[PDB]
Amino acid sequence: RPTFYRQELNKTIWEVPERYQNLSPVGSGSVCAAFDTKTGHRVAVKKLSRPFQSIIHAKRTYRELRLLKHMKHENVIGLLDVFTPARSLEEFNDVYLVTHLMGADLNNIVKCQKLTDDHVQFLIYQILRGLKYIHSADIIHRDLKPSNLAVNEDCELKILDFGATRWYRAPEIMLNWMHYNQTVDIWSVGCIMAELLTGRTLFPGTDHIDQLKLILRLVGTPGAELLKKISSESARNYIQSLAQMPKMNFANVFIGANPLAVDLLEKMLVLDSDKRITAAQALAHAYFAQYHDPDDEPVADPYDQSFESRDLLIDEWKSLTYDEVISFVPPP
Ligand SMILES: CC(C)(C)c1cc(NC(=O)Nc2ccc3ccccc3c2)n(CC(=O)N2CCS(=O)(=O)CC2)n1
Ligand SMILES: CCCCCCCCO[C@@H]1O[C@H](CO)[C@@H](O)[C@H](O)[C@H]1O
Repeated sequence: RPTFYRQELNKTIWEVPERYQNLSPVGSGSVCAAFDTKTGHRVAVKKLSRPFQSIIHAKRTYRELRLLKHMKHENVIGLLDVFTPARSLEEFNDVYLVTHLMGADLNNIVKCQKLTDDHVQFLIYQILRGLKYIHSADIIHRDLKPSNLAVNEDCELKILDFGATRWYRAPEIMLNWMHYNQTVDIWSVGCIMAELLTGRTLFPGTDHIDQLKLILRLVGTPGAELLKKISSESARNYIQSLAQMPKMNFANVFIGANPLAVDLLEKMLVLDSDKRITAAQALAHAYFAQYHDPDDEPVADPYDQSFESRDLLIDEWKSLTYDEVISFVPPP
């Protein structure tokens, strides 16, 4: 067991192994940049806020640790370390997670640099590659957006979740549909890719209802085949309130873009989630010919999510969380 030290940062206490130096705030968990002396690389340290305050917080904490411990892929956040100051389960109250520091998020990149068609292919490729992995663990991101995409100076990318979001959100989540297939994240990729292509937000909605009106203007009112799958008597009427919008031709909308990019966008921004391209299918799309490698798009180990159906006591979640801190094995 390491020796820890205490530092006060923006009224927050931080007790970290000495391994980690130069803690320096990044925003409010709360997150600090730090320098890892055992590697001479810079890292990001997240202190979980109030990990065990309620049963629900406790199950969230356990959910995060289990997920981050499972994710082992180049385009997805991974765990370099997980620690606690506690010497014992009785003392256990704080969890810290450690991962690679990345320099910038995709928003930053898009704002001060017009990307070439090659850049869009590499960036979107990598998002689909991490997504193929995450989806293969039967996980749904649900909040994919540029601020959740960490990008290095070689334009290499990792998917994570820091925790308007509405701009990249599938229309079924904003109509609280409740089922949700993994292609809600594919919706998000089409929004992001459209924005990499034009330099502009595709659906900059003012609020919830503006968001939907903007979506329907591009992709049109639900066609007969979609209207047929909507079980909810209520929803059906609410939809057939909205103005009878035609689907726009995307070739006309993204005027000077690679015709392969347009075609992929048509296959991502489909109202019907059953008709949306999957991440694995998209990786086979001709727009990615220069990057696609079917022997290097790995899938995840089976992921035991049986905890999700469990309603347990705070201290049981806490004990489970503590077990997982103990059993952690850092990467090579
Ligand atoms: C694999 C994917 C889907 C992409 C992923 C990664 C993360 N979470 C994450 O990225 N944690 C972070 C973020 C910044 C960090 C910065 C420094 C160090 C560690 C850091 C850990 N989530 C969300 C999550 O864990 N829960 C579970 C808990 S919840 O409250 O249910 C919300 C979703 N999903
Ligand atoms: C007016 C706004 C129309 C929103 C249409 C969103 C329909 C998305 O697609 C629907 O996704 C569900 C998964 O959650 C599936 O159960 C349905 O089979 C599928 O058609």
